[PDB]
Amino acid sequence: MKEFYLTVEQIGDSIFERYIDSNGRERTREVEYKPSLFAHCPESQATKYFDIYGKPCTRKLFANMRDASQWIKRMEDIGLEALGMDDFKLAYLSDTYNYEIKYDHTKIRVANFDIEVTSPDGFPEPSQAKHPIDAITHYDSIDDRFYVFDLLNSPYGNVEEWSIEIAAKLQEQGGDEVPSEIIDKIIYMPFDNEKELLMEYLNFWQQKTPVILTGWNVESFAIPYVYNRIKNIFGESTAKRLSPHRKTRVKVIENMYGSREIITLFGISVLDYIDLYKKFSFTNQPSYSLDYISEFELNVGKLKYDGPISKLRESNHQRYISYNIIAVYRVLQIDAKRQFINLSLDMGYYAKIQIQSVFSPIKTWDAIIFNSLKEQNKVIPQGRSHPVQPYPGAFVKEPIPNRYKYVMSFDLTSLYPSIIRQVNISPETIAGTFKVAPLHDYINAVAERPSDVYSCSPNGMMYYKDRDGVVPTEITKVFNQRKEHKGYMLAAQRNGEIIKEALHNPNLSVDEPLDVDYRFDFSDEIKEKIKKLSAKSLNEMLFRAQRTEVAGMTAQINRKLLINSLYGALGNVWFRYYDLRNATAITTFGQMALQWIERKVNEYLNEVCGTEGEAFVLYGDTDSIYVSADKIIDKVGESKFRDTNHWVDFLDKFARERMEPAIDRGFREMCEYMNNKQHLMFMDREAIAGPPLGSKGIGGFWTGKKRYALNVWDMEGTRYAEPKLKIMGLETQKSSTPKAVQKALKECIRRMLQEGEESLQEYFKEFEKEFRQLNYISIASVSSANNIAKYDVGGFPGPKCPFHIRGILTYNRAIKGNIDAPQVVEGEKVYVLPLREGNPFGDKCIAWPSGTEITDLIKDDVLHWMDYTVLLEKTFIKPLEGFTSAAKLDYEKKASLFDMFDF
DNA sequence: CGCTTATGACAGCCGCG
DNA sequence: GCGGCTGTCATAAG
Ligand SMILES: O=[N+]([O-])c1ccc2c(ccn2[C@H]2C[C@H](O)[C@@H](COP(=O)(O)OP(=O)(O)OP(=O)(O)O)O2)c1
Ligand SMILES: [Mg+2]
Repeated sequence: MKEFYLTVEQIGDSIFERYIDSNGRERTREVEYKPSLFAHCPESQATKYFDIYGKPCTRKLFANMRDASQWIKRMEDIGLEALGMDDFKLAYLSDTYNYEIKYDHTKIRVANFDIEVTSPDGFPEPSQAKHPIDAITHYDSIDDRFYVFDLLNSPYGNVEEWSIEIAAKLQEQGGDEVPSEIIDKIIYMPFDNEKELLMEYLNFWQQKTPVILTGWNVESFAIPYVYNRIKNIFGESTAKRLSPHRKTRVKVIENMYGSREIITLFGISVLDYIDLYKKFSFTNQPSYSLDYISEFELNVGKLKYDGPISKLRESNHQRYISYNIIAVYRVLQIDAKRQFINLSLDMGYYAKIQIQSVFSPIKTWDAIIFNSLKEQNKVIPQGRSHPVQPYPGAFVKEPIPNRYKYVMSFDLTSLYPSIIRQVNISPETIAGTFKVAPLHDYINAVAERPSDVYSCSPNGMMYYKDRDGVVPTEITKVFNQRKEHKGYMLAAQRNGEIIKEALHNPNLSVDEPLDVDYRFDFSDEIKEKIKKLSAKSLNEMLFRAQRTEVAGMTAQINRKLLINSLYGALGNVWFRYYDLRNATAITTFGQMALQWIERKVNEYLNEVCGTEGEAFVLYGDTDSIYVSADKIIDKVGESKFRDTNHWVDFLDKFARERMEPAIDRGFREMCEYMNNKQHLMFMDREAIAGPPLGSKGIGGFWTGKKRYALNVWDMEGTRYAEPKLKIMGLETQKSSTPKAVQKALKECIRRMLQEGEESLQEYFKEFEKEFRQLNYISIASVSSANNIAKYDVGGFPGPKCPFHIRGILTYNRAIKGNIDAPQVVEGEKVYVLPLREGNPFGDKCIAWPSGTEITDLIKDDVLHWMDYTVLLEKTFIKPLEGFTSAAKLDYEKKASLFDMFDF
């Protein structure tokens, strides 16, 4: 196999690398790296090296990296450009591995761990680490074993060993329900003193040193605490044994209240799963506790225990240890579904960066671009400093608030990257400028053609057509990858819908799930072989089909992020290729393209229809058009379709067979007009929306910008057995809405779109008749706790103090004194509830840490003073009234004046 | 060491016989 | 003591 790296670091004058060798063994190196930077030199000098603008450079070899950095600052102390790759880690990798990296994951040691700390006086701060570590579970990627480190004796009590035979039993038999799949993979190790325990962990750590270190919340807790606990007991020197090269950096990002520690272990790449999730899940959550994410992702109930967590070790040591084991396991199960560690590995090696740099789009692209240039012997510019400056972005159409019965939508495929490609926008391909007309002229085809020789954006920039730019080229690679994985995702989605209507009646039979790849459309044979399978066999395939969709979704949506992030970096001041002439060339172009095709669509439909001046496009956001399909149905008359599924097929045909050909013509005209390299504006048909036939439902509605709802029958080719609701921007999609109100409002919209006026009023009445009965958590709002300190003012609301922050302050007053009570942490999410006049807390609202239940200290008082009437009014009634007004419905029953002749 | 556009819940202030 | 507006903040749609 080819050689590949693990972790690279720079410690002084040397580079420390871990890597896999010729055969597959892990090694280490200390390379006194001699780097090469560049300087501009006279044209008269013959050379091999040129920068991106063509101007000639001379290479400078350095004795060491320390002299190399000295030279750079000396070059700016004088005012001359210091060219080349200033991050020597990246250059060193580029030198050593001057080829495309293939890697074997079975060789990479990925470690998942979690620790436990008993603490009778509140949450144990990693800074101090004053309380003892009584348990650690440590999963090893290569051994495939769960290493358990128990502690039997502690100043907070002494306990007998943990039983593997009891942990395996169901919780209904008084066991723990540690899953069977791992019962044979646990390695148990009891310890009689903490020193003995921690001492063993490090020797263990030494023989099995993690390359990739993951786990739940390990950056903020586990790592700092095992580092600091060891520090307090064995001294700072012994702690450094956590780092393969014995170097660690400590970062005290101390809050306005308490301390906060971030340790950096050199030679290890830490990827906290909480961070991976936040970056790659594309889901804003009300809580980020492991129990919450597990329930959400896996449908597995919480790890139940009696009494306070602090005394769980004392009360029930068996459960304690078992729950530590399961906690590590859940992260593994989530990852098995989300593929975030795999995703991180692909990107990190593709760009030749430190794996933990996957979180930075600026770094990832800087490297990709850097390497791409290096192979053509090109020299990269110096990273200048720039002042932060707002610049114009996309165009969003102002829609007339209303209902819309039949709607059809179209969306441009990676609009911003395609603009980059079409127009050939790159730092070194800048040709010149032209004098700009008002954008409407360009939209209306009125303005004079900008150039007949270069590639033009309506912001006044010109580009060469003759060559290829690094940006357009490198962006096309990741885009093609994204296009691939989107095809599988859409396939398994289409596949799933075939399995989903196939359990409208499964055969009573005993068989086995078919052996197929869900990444592809089922062939006519297997399509026919499906409905011949059983419920138990279909529920298995359905689940697998969705597993592959989930995994394909991950792969696609994140490649889409990275390519949109290249445009983003162009508009970021720390990016080497920061250039607002390029950033605005993109957005201005998009503003034009969207409005151009709006005009053009309104034309082809006026003609095809017969009428004149009709606005068919009701809405648009950035690169999307929403088309009023009503008048196109009128031509065929309302009643001429046997069932719902007929007007969907018809419209899908009218779109693909008629509209898209018209669109494709409309854009190449724009292409000619802007004289671009290659026509790359393709509109993919998205949604088909409307009510069921013979139903009083309304189909869809808009309330404003970014806020609308639609009843969708086909999304991007995928035909649904059951119609799904496309809901955007409304409260049902916000993580700040209470969970019960999310569901209730989703039901109101479904009854509005699919069934009609009457159906709505029925659900409204019953819900508010039952609202008082719901679990308080399910009807609490959610907000994030930012800048608590700013409005603190002795524990009372200061000037301009936000509502949720107010709730936080009133919470802190009530719990003051009792140090065991859960503290509210800066930056984290909180539950918020309104309070009734003259309550014991002496303020109008309370807030506590989210994902949790409130402490028995105040729990009953607050539950007892909850303001159900305000809660229902603001979280539920106002939003509904919002939807209703736009839909022009009632949800109630107004002054009938029929009231008199009732009965 | 590292994107803009937009809505809504609130605070605060202002006019209002 | 309520609506209109501006600004801060949380959070969505791209
Ligand atoms: O820096 N960012 O993080 C960033 C920058 C720009 C971004 C986005 C998210 C969207 N855009 C811009 C650039 C996109 O091309 C355009 C429209 O987005 P979209 O949701 O329609 O998806 P596309 O990127 O067009 O691709 P798709 O339509 O095939 O999904 O809106 C994110
Ligand atoms: Mg798009």
